Amino acid sequence: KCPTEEICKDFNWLGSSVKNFSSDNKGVLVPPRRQSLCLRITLQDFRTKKKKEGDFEKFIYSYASSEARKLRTIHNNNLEKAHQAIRYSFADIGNIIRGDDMMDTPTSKETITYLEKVLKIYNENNDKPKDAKKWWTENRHHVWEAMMCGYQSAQKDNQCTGYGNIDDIPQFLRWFREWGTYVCEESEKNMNTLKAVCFPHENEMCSSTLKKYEEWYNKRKTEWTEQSIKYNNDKINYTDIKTLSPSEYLIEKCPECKCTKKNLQDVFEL
Ligand SMILES: [Cl-]
Ligand SMILES: [Cl-]
Repeated sequence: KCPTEEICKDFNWLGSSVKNFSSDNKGVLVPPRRQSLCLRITLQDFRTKKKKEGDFEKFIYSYASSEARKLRTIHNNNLEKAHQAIRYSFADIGNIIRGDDMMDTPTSKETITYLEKVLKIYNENNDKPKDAKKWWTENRHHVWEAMMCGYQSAQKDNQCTGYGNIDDIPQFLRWFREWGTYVCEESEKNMNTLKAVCFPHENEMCSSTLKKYEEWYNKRKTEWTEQSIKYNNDKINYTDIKTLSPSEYLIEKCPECKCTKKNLQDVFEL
């Protein structure tokens, strides 16, 4: 159930631009949604928001709220896809605030330093958080509330949801799943279009369609290859996915995905 009005009144797939993209984060691709995430804290924002207690936090909540409003605007006729994008952005905001977001950008680098300086000036003696990880733990509920408020303002939706444990899932795994939610859907649809055209002049239709299908396949196959590198490199440290292939991970462990052996494994894993 959505936050009250009281609470609410107070508020493509890019291979480059990743920290350590040739090393630890080799193979990581940035979701378009992440590339576009609405959140930026400049020196000037810090300078002015720090003058009133709660204002720096409020500025962050406003960004989270606006990100969610934007996402619902984009996914206006699909509540599920809207809510999942919101969860993903929520989680990324979490990594940004905690200073371990993978994007190589100023906001990803500077947000934590700005936040923690504001926490130092106000929370030196009152037992409130002095570091960003503790802050996230105590305030993520507020962040989500702002997103739910923001989500509601798009089209007066009265249907909110929780975020489960999305912020506790390693960022690269979330981004891979998100890629999964787009591609397995494309894969299902493109298979059906192919079958309907080629196996229901209709010959020029089939060749044309088969051409476009191969192109879609090449693009995703390249992306599939890169992310598999990162997944296979990193799965060792997670006891509960270490024996899974990247196919099996998306098929079995991604409830938002709708990936199957037919639309994923047989298509990209040869
Ligand atoms: Cl197609
Ligand atoms: Cl995990």
